[PDB]
Amino acid sequence: TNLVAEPFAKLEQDFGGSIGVYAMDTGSGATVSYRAEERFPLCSSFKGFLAAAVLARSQQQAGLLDTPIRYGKNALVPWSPISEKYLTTGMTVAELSAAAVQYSDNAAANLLLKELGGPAGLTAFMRSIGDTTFRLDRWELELNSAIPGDARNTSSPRAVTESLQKLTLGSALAAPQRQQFVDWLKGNTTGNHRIRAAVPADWAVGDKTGTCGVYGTANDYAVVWPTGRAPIVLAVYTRAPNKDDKHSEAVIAAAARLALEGL
Ligand SMILES: *C(=O)N1C[C@H](NOS(=O)(=O)O)CC[C@H]1C(N)=O
Repeated sequence: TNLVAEPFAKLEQDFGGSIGVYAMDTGSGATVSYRAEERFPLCSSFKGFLAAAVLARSQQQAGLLDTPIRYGKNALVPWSPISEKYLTTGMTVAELSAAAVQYSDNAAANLLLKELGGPAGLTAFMRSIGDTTFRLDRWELELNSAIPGDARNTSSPRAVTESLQKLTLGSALAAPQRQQFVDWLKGNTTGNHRIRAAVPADWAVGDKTGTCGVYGTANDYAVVWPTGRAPIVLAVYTRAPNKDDKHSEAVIAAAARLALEGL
């Protein structure tokens, strides 16, 4: 049997769907794993990796992050609260990246995808850092459909955590770019009820959320710095069988608590 898994199984049964969890202590190598290699929809959570892919490009393209993008109304899509405010002035690539990560701005994400050569360009970046699981093939809003058994626009909790560790703590980005990615994640505004609700208040957190909403689908991944300790990387993804099944931020927080307790 798996006694470590039993509280996760009870949580997902009460939720009425499936929860996927992977957590690793980067100091000790201790892990907590529940459905860690199953696929779950990415939803908005792809935007963290998008920002990292833009930072990687910015190492070789002088002034890329400083470049003003002067987009029109045709670039705007629902839930673009930051992009709606700069139609006459524009935003720099850095500002679009911050908006995509910290407000989950959809127009900003589509403008940055265009920079990379679309969803195929982001998937190619993820392959370049050793992630064979990540798949993205749609723009906002089509990537959010989250239909059960559709492997498009999915990854696994384990592959998300492994890629997050490479980009935030490892050598996949040069140090100035690694630091910018960490700072964007630390400044996220959309995750206060998810992994952040599970961590002691004094611990530093960087995270990116995803909320397809349909089929009980939502997620969060984070780098967590416990006071005086090596960082923890973790991912919590959910899905459910019925289209009208509601996501739960409380279930994500609860799964994150069990992960931290299990390390
Ligand atoms: C991301 O999944 N989305 C963007 C936005 N919410 O941001 S969140 O992911 O940080 O919660 C609206 C929901 C969703 C979308 N349909 O694009």
